[PDB]
Amino acid sequence: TQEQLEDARRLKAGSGKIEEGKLVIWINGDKGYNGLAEVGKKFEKDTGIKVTVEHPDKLEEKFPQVAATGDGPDIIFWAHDRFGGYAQSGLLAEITPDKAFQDKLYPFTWDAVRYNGKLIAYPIAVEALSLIYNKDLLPNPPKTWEEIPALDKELKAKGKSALMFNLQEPYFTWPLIAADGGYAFKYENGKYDIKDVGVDNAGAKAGLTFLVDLIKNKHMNADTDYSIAEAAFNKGETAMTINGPWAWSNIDTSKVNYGVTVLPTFKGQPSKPFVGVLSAGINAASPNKELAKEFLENYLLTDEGLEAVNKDKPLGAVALKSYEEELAKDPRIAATMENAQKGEIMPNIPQMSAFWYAVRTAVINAASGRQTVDEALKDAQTN
Ligand SMILES: OC[C@H]1O[C@H](O[C@H]2[C@H](O)[C@@H](O)[C@@H](O)O[C@@H]2CO)[C@H](O)[C@@H](O)[C@@H]1O
Repeated sequence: TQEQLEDARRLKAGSGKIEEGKLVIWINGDKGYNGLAEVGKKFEKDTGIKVTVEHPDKLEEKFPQVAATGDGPDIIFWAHDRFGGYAQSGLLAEITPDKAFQDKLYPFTWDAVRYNGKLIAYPIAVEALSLIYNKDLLPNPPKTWEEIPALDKELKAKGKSALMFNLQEPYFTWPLIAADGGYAFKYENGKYDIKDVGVDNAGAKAGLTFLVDLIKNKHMNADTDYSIAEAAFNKGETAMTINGPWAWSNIDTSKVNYGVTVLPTFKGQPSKPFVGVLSAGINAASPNKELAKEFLENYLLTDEGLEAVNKDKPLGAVALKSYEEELAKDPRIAATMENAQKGEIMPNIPQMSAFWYAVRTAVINAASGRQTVDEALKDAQTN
C-alpha cells in the first residue's frame, strides 16, 4: 500500500494535523467565497479567531481523501448529496443546534442534511437550475425543448446560437433526462432502493437522445463546459444558458439584459432539475467543533452573514427564514423555486458519488459519439 503506511504515521505523529484555535473553510469556486471571507473577518475581529476561506479545485473529491487521514478543512461547503457518503465514512460530525436555532431554518432544508436520523450539516440555501435568457436576442424564451432546434437555425443565420450550457457535468443535463421519467434511485418505504436505478428507462433515453440529436444537428457542441457557456452567454453570443443563482452576479456585470425563468418542457413534461441544498459540514477530525458551531450559527446563518455572501454570489432561496422573506420578492428567486418544485431534492446516500460518475460518463460518451445513448445508459444503470 501507500495508504496503510500512514495508518502507522498518524499515531506516531499522533493525533491529527488540523490546527487548533482557528477555522479553515472549503467552498466551491463558483460560490461567494469572498463574501464568506468577509463573514470570517467579522468573526476574527469579534473573537480573535482567524478564519481562512479556500476554494480548491475538485474539493468534493479531495475532502474524503484528506479527511480520511484526519486532515482537511474544519468546515466543508457543498450540496447535501455528497454528505451522506462523507458521514458514512465517519468524516462528518453530528451537529447540535437547539430547537430555537432549528426554528430559524425551513424544515425541508433540515431534511436534506439528515442522514440515518441525525443532522450531519447546516443547510445554507436551496439551489435549482433555471433557464437564463438574453431578452434582447430573445424577448420570449421557448416553452419547449422541441422548438430550440428551429430557434438555433434562426439565430445561427445572425452569427449567434440559441443555447449553451455545461455539457461536462451531468447536473446540467439531468433536468432534461429526468423530464420524461429518468430518476436516480427509487425512494420507497422510507428509504432509497439502491438496486432500483432509473437512468436506463424510456424517459431517460428520450431526453438524452434529444440532447445528442441537438449536437448531431450542430445546435450544441459536445465540448461546451461551464466556462465556455458562461463566456458565450455573458458576451451576448448565445441567447440562452442553464445555470444556478451563483451565476447571476457575473451576468449583472455583463452587458446582458437577462431574464430567469422556468426551464423548457420536454414531451410536454416539466424539466426536473435535481435540487441541491448548499450545506456546511464539520470535519469529524476537527479540534475546533465548538468554534465551527459558533461561526455557522451566530455569524453565517444570520441576515448579516447571508447578505455578505449573497452580495458576492447569489445563494438562491436561503434556508434562513428571516432573510428569505426579503429575497422571495426577487423574480429570479421565484423562478428558482418554481424550477425546484418541478424537480426534486437530491438523495444524500453514499451511492450518489458512483451515480454522478456513472451518469457523467454516459452523457459525455453519448454526446461525443463514443457510445450510443442505449449503450451509455445501460452501462450507467448496471450496479
Ligand atoms: O454534475 C454532478 C454534480 O452535481 C452537483 O454539483 C453541482 C453543485 O450542487 C452546484 O452547487 C454547482 O456547484 O454545480 C455543481 C455541478 O457542477 C452535485 O452536488 C455533485 O455532487 C455532483 O458531482
